[PDB]
Amino acid sequence: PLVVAASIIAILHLILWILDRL
Ligand SMILES: CCCCCCCC/C=C/CCCCCCCCOC(=O)[C@H](O)CO
Ligand SMILES: CCCCCCCC/C=C\CCCCCCCCOC(=O)[C@H](O)CO
Repeated sequence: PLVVAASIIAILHLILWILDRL
């Protein structure tokens, strides 16, 4: 469960960082 949480959160960070760069 914690792995899943951390992974979702890391991925959302990635998505939001990429969108900000674009
Ligand atoms: C029997 C099969 C059952 C399947 C199990 C249920 C699966 C439910 C699926 C959920 C997928 C939703 C993912 C969230 C996408 C949002 C991207 C977030 O993007 C962003 O961060 C914004 O674009 C920022 O502006
Ligand atoms: C700025 C926007 C930030 C958005 C933050 C999103 C955080 C991610 C949200 C939830 C992570 C929960 C993981 C779910 C696994 C199931 C837990 C339950 O698992 C279990 O073990 C059962 O209870 C017992 O079988």
